[PDB]
Amino acid sequence: VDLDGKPIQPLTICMIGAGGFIGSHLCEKLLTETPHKVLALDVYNDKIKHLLEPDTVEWSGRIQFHRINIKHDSRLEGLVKMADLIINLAAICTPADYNTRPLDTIYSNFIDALPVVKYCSENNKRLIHFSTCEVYGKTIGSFLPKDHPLRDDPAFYVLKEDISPCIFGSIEKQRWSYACAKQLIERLVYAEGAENGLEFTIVRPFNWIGPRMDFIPGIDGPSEGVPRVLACFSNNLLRREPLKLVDGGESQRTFVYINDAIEAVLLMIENPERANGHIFNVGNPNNEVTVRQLAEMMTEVYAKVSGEGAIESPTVDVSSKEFYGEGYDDSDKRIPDMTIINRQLGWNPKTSLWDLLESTLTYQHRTYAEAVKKATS
Amino acid sequence: RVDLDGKPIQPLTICMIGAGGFIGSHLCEKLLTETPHKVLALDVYNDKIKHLLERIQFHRINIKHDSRLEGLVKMADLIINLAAICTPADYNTRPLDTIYSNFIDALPVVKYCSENNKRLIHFSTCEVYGKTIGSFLPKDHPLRDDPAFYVLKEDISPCIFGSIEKQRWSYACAKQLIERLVYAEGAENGLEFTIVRPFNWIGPRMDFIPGIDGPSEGVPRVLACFSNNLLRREPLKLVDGGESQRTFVYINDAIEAVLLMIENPERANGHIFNVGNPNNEVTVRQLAEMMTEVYAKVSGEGAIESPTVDVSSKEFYGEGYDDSDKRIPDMTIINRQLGWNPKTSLWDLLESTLTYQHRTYAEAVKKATS
Ligand SMILES: NC(=O)c1ccc[n+]([C@@H]2O[C@H](COP(=O)([O-])OP(=O)(O)OC[C@H]3O[C@@H](n4cnc5c(N)ncnc54)[C@H](O)[C@@H]3O)[C@@H](O)[C@H]2O)c1
Ligand SMILES: NC(=O)c1ccc[n+]([C@@H]2O[C@H](COP(=O)([O-])OP(=O)(O)OC[C@H]3O[C@@H](n4cnc5c(N)ncnc54)[C@H](O)[C@@H]3O)[C@@H](O)[C@H]2O)c1
Ligand SMILES: O=c1ccn([C@@H]2O[C@H](COP(=O)(O)OP(=O)(O)O)[C@@H](O)[C@H]2O)c(=O)[nH]1
Ligand SMILES: O=c1ccn([C@@H]2O[C@H](COP(=O)(O)OP(=O)(O)O)[C@@H](O)[C@H]2O)c(=O)[nH]1
Repeated sequence: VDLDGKPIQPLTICMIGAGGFIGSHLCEKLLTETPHKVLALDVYNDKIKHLLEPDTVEWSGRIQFHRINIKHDSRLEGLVKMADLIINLAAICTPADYNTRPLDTIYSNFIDALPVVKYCSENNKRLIHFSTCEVYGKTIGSFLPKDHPLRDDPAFYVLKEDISPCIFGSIEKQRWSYACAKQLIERLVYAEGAENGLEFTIVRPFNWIGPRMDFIPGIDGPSEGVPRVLACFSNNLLRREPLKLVDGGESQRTFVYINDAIEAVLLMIENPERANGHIFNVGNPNNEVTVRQLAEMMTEVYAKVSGEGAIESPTVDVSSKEFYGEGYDDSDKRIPDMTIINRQLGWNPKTSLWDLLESTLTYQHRTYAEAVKKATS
Repeated sequence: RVDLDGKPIQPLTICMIGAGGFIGSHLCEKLLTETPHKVLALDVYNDKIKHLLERIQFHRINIKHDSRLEGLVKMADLIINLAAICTPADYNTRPLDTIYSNFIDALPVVKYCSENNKRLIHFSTCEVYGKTIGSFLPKDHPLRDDPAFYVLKEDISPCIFGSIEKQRWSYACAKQLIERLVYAEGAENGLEFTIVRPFNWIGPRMDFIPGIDGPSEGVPRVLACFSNNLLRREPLKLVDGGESQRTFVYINDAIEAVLLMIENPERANGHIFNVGNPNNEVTVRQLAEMMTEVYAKVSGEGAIESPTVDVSSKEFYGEGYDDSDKRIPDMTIINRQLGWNPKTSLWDLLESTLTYQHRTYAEAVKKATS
């Protein structure tokens, strides 16, 4: 039974990018805590392999992998026509290659999604599209003088979905490739909801953290690769290397536990009358830190989880020219406004930053530690 | 005879897309009368260039779906893409068509220019900057007087748009993405390009007068809207009291800019350029007053009892309207690469433009009046 009070309709769900970080955890909750059927579309199924026929016949009947690449595949429209609800996670979303592969980024996050939107509207399906907190980009407050008191007024940093602005860098700041593409797909989805009647929901994750996020380089991902900060610092800790802090890690972020976030998504799935229409910030405003702090906190927790104590200097600064490359820029302080998601679905993140890091770093140590010891010799 | 870098001007075949538009039409007049270049005029409609079909070649083509485009591109040395829905009126009313127009439909053009090693001049907009960071500081806060917060420099000022529900930014966001893509294509592969950001170009064949040149219920850009208001002696509708600001440049001044870009690829390839006239700033109220004054001069007849009136943007534009508040173009970059500056005054350009408007539309609107 749902939030409205009505009983829960069971449904076939087409999940695109379902073998990803978010996808994989989403399948865990749908399978274990709901009646719904999942159609898992992705190019790779590595992260959901524990849930499939090869590994177990415990769920089969309610999940079905389909190796598909949505750039060119006729089978997609049928697969959509198969389900009642489409969830589109499929997207290049590591900042590393917003400024290095800008074309592939734009094509991934805007162009390749268009068909998905076409089919949902044509065949009268419901769509949940995953955008990003990067759509807000920078805070208004960031342009006031250093230590100007207006910075303290939440007016200038809290990111409300119905009224805060989308602020990006100039064009030459190619990192915004990603954000601009996400912005346009949102305007299009919203437009399609307006010009025709598309039932939709848009999700703006603020830095979701957990097991299975991205990859450790030189183990289950390219040696030359560069993931998102969780994975980057995870790698740094496992190899007993200091944590590289980009331009002194003074930007701020708010991390939410992956499990907390998935609860949110589920509520959206099961309450379409309160989610259709809306755009939703999913983040945990209470777990704010600078990147320096994330680093310190992670080394502390790691030392707890690992046994071993910390390094002489456990971090070090590095320029974004050195780290990210040429056209890097950065959001400075993401603080998600909760009013809309809180009013519509009653959601709140239960989990602490420290708690979530303990959890996540234990998974990381359990998984990667022997492997990284064997790849040092 | 000669470019800025001193070299001679080799003649060129120019593929002009959206060539029968406002800007296109004036661009053709200039290329024809003042340069050796050959023009291929692609548009669906040729009304505004029909006077020039007595070195130019119309091709009734719709770039959404048309195979002959790639050959037409492969024909020329330089492509200029003006083709774009660009009246604010239907950013919030036809958002899908806007996005498809300003982003999706342009992609092929970009494909062909990069594949076949042609040079591209893409027309974006000052709307890409959107709102001024100054606009978010408190009413009458002094930091608003610091140019730091309103001058729009192309290499560093930010793109600030409204939230998603403010559907007017459909247009701006699409233009933003096409710019990032063009620039990306210039980076990931070697595309020779230039991007143009017009700040409110004003002149003769801009848009249409409703009930004469176009639909009666239609809604163009402010020049045409007020032109109609004056011609019919109605008051000028001021949207939420017309307190937003703009900077108008004379169409003739602007075309000179474009020409320099055409003939100096050495200085224009790579760059993005503000083309506007920072000296001709006014609020919309002021544009209205100034236009009624000039009109009275040009027409003979004097003004009316109340020559303007306020109207809400709910009433005027519809549901998801929002607005840029203060466009002031920077110009360091254009001024230092092409040496361009707008000669022409606002008053002067309005005198000129309103005389053209009166000459053209006044007997036609007297006929249709009765
Ligand atoms: N994790 C976060 O903190 C975070 C933050 C902001 C936004 N997001 C957004 O959430 C969504 C999911 O991100 P994630 O964390 O699961 O990343 P992820 O990369 O783990 O998930 C994306 C999955 O989509 C798949 N995919 C990409 N292109 C594809 C194609 N053509 N065909 C089939 N599959 C394809 C990938 O193979 C991958 O498994 C993205 O849209 C992202 O923009 C995530
Ligand atoms: N007029 C201004 O002051 C101003 C301000 C900012 C930006 N711009 C930009 O400059 C460019 C031109 O502006 P304009 O005032 O000439 O607009 P316009 O509408 O007068 O000209 C655009 C032309 O492109 C044509 N076109 C549209 N779709 C087409 C298609 N599928 N195939 C062929 N032709 C098509 C139109 O029919 C029209 O003739 C646009 O890209 C606009 O965004 C202009
Ligand atoms: O090894 C790293 C990885 C990331 N960052 C920074 O930490 C923040 C989080 O970046 P991430 O790549 O996780 O994505 P973002 O939040 O920028 O979308 C950003 O300010 C990055 O510049 C860092 O200093 N070192
Ligand atoms: O009849 C009109 C037409 C336009 N405007 C306003 O004048 C400005 C210019 O709008 P336009 O459509 O010319 O182009 P924009 O600068 O909005 O791209 C905007 O503030 C409009 O809201 C107005 O008050 N009355």
